[PDB]
Amino acid sequence: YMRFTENFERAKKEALMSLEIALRKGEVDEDIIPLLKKINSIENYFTTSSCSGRISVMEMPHFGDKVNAKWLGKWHREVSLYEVLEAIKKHRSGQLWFLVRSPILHVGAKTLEDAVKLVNLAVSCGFKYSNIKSISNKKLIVEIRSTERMDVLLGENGEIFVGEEYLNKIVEIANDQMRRFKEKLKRLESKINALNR
Amino acid sequence: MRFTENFERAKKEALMSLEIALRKGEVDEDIIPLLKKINSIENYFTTSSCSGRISVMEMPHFGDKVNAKWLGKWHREVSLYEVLEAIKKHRSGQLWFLVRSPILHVGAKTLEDAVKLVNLAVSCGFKYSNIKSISNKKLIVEIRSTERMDVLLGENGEIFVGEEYLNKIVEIANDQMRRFKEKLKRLESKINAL
Repeated sequence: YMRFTENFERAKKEALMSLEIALRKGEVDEDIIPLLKKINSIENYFTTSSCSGRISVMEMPHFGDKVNAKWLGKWHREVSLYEVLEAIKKHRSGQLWFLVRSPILHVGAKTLEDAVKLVNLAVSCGFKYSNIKSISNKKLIVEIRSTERMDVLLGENGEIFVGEEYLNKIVEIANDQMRRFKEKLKRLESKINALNR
Repeated sequence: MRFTENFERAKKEALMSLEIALRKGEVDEDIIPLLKKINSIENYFTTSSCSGRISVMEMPHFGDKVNAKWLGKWHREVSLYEVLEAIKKHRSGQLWFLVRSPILHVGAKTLEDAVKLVNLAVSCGFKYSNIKSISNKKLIVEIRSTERMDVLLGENGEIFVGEEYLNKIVEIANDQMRRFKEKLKRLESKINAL
């Protein structure tokens, strides 16, 4: 027996209300709202801030409003070439990166047993980077994440090293990854029901 | 419990493998002292690990590990010369320049030891550290950093990147590799008994 188990009841209550506020404010990635509700509908789990896949364009270390990272564009869906080019034109200082980030789910678990089952289920659904992120006397957080990450260096200090055709290939590749996130995210949602009891 | 009761023997099996791997020169001599240091702590033991790597490889498609092939692979800062030489071997498929962070796998006696190592690794700069798995035989902690890079260099024999661009890619890649070696040393020095 352990403290996070003792505190699970209180933790889920807090986490749920926190989620209701987020839903009421339309600040929860739409693609995962059902999935999140299904997970919370299971007795031994609850969700904390999560998010769906996303493509982005950002410069770092930015040189402006005293902020290390500045995002020139953010998309939670497949992107079109000209949208990305428009973001890129805004580049001024630091290194310019085109990123692809996998969807990420944080799930509180009632016991170690619950945590391990969620992890194996997540892995078998294609999310190979799922694991147990942290254990305190308050909660046990499980992290569900996939592997199709991308970190493309496209320029530095205002100078764009690539042209339109090259960037075109990159975009295609990023979309291929996004579509894969969605499918792995569909498999996970269909198998999540069995996890109940 | 299960892994706790089995810890004593699981460490022995691990030390044997580590021992073999060392005489066969399979472990990155980069992190050998760090591995020995971790194993010197009673409640921990190491399993397959790497000190981070820079790679020039070709694959049919991005993320295709089953068919990816190395033209150049290094676990230390590289020179533009080396990278160019690996590039010149490109024939087919897509050519990718990659940077991946170190990955350490460490077994732990109790859940409590795992959390301490996870928290220690995180303060040392390994943000993606976590408990990879808990089973009957062992509890594995994964220490890893967030930094990486993926750059398409060319395809089917045609090279896309110019010299200025390659110049930067290498410079940036070396900055990340330097950070990996620094974080690993930081972690190594933080490994105190209690």
